[PDB]
Amino acid sequence: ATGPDGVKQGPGVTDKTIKLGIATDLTGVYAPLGKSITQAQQLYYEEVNQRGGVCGRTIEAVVRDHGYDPQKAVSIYTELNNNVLAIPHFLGSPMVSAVKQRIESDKMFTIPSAWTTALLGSKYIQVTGTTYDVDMINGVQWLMDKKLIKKGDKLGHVYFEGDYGGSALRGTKYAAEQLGLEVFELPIKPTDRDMKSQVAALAKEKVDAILLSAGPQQAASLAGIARSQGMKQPILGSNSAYSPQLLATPAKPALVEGFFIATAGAPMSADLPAIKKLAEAYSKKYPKDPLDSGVVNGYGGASIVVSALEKACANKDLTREGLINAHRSEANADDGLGTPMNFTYFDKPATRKTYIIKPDEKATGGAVIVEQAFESELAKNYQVPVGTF
Ligand SMILES: CCCCCCCCCCCCCCCC(=O)O
Repeated sequence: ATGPDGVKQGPGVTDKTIKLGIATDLTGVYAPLGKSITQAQQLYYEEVNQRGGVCGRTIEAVVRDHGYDPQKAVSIYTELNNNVLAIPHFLGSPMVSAVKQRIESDKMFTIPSAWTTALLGSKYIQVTGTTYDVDMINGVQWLMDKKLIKKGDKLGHVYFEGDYGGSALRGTKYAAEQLGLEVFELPIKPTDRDMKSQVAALAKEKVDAILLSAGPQQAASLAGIARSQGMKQPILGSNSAYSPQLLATPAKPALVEGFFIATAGAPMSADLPAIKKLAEAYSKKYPKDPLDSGVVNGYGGASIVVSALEKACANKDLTREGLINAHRSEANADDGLGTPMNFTYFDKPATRKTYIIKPDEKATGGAVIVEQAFESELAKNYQVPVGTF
C-alpha cells in the first residue's frame, strides 16, 4: 500500500508500475475508431514511459474489446476493476451507463469516448468536450444561420436508441422548439446496417434536413442512399457518424459534399502545433492506420490521465482518491488539441463549443473545419440534464 518512495499505491499500482484499463470497441460498429483511440493512448503512454514514467513507474494499459455491447462491457469491467487504477478510455454511452453504479462505488476515474448527459453527475466520470444535446443545438442553430433550414422546416433525426442517440435527439428537439421547427424521429439500433427504409421514410416526410446519431456504417448507407434518390437535404451527424475509411468506398461522393459533423474535437487538419506534432508522431508509429479524429481523442484522454497521475504522484498519493482529486483540481485544461475544458465540475458539460467539420479526402485525418468551434446563445442557455437524457 505504500511504495518505497513513500507514495501510496491504490489498485493497479505497484512499486514499478501503474496499470490502466481500456474498454473499447475493436470489432463492432466503432472498430476503426476504437483502434485509433486505443493506439493513440498507447502512443502517449509509450512517450511517457520513455521519459521515465510517472513517479518512477511505468504505465501499462490493458485493453479489452466490448464490441459495442453493454453486457460485454460489464463483464470486462468486473475483470479489470480490482487490478487497474483508472479507466482512461471506455468507449460508448450505453456501455459506461451499465457500469456507472460500480464506477461510483469503486471510485474509478473513467474517461469515456461517449458524450451522453447520462454520464454527467459523477465525480469519477469525466465527460470530455460537449454533450450530444449541446452539439445538436449548436448544429441546428448553424443550419439556420447558414440558411440550410428556415423557420417552419422539418428535421428528420435518425438515432441510435438510448443514451447516445436519445441525448442528441433531446438537443434537436430543444432547438426545434425554440426555433420553430418540426422533428420527425427515426430510432435505429447499431445492428441496423442498411438505411434504405429510413431514407424512404425521410423522403415521405419531406424533411428539410437529415440528422444522424449513429456510426460510420450508418452514415455511409444513409448518405449514399439519400443522394442516389436525388435528395438534396443537408446531413448533420453527431461526432462519431464518420470514419475516413469510408472515403475509400463508393460512399465518398455522398460524404465530401452536403454532409457535416458537429463535434467538440478538432480534426487532424486543424492548424495547431500539437495537432501537427501528433499527426507526425502517430504516423511514424502506425504507418498503416489512417489518421482520424479518434487519434486526437485518444491522445487527449491519455494526456488527461497522465496530468492527474503526475499531480497525484507529487502528493505521494497514487490512490483512487488522490487521482480524482488531482484531476478535479484542474479548472483550465488546454492540451493544445483544440478543446479547452474545465474539470472542476461535473454537473454541466466541460465546454459548450462545437466545431462543424466535413469529410475531405485531401485533408489530414480525412476531415476539415467548416465552422470554428462556437457556443450558440441557444446552447449557452439550455438546461443540460445531469445523469439522464
Ligand atoms: C473532445 C471530445 C469530442 C471528440 C470526438 C471524436 C470522435 C471519436 C470517435 C468516437 C467513437 C465512439 C462513439 C460512441 C457513441 C456513443 O456515445 O455510444
